Amino acid sequence: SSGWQAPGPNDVRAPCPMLNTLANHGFLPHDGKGITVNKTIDALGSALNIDANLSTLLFGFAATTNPQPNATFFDLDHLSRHNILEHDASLSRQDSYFGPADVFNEAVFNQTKSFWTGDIIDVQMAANARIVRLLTSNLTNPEYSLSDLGSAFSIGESAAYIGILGDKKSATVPKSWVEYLFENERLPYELGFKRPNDPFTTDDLGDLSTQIINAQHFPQSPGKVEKR
Ligand code: HEM
Ligand SMILES: *[C@@H]1O[C@H](CO)[C@@H](O)[C@H](O)[C@H]1NC(C)=O
Ligand SMILES: *[C@@H]1O[C@H](CO)[C@@H](O)[C@H](O)[C@H]1NC(C)=O
Ligand SMILES: [Mg+2]
Repeated sequence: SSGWQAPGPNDVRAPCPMLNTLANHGFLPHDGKGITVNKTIDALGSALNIDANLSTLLFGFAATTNPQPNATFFDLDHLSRHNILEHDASLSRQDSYFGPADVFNEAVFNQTKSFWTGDIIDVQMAANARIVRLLTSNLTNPEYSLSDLGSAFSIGESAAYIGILGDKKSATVPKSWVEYLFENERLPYELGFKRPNDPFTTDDLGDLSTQIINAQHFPQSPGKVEKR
């Protein structure tokens, strides 16, 4: 069990699979509480080689979720608060309207898996999966909404599971690694994952975000499908 411990009764968790994974490995506080900018830089750096500028940028948004105004920390359960960073049309979570939006949800992940159509997820598969969730949530959730910020996140999130868990150059990621991260909230070291030697930058996230958009082929955009 050396290196990873399931959360326990007093630990808090996020709607984010990576942050939950890093807390479980202890890159972050295992109780998912008291996460500061320096602890975010150090954990994302140590585990994943996220550069400081990106770590700092994500910290910024994370802080806005702490009920206390102008907070210097956040707990993982702050991220679950609906319509700040938590958005509808997640890949692994249900819309808050149906039930809790923070934990893994087999039904919703089943939909997303079905749009990952080979052993290797590429930008096209990633982009398709997100599209179907946006539309499926628009046509089933009467309170379906997605802020400019939420759209930006939703795109960023699909960009992240490729760029950060996979190879950003080729902009591909084995399906097995993504399924494992989502279903175990544990880095898939044993399936081949290795901390990349080259840092993952704000710019790397933007480039993949743009590749996700450019692989959306609507004849007519049905609502917020490209907003950043
Ligand atoms: C401080 C850093 C981070 C913050 C504050 C953060 C925050 C969030 C939040 C609030 C969500 C939930 C949105 C929703 O689906 O309703 C989320 C989802 C997600 N995050 Fe993160 N995250 C961080 C880092 C990362 C990293 C490093 C990765 C990937 C390697 C990542 C991958 C994802 C993915 C794939 C989702 C989508 C889950 C889903 O749609 O079911 N995040 N993150
Ligand atoms: C998800 O898919 C599996 C097939 O892998 C099925 O057994 C399970 O019941 C599905 N869950 C839902 C709620 O559709
Ligand atoms: C949901 O559906 C309608 C299309 O009927 C569209 O006007 C609206 O912009 C969509 N909402 C979002 C947030 O994408
Ligand atoms: Mg959600």
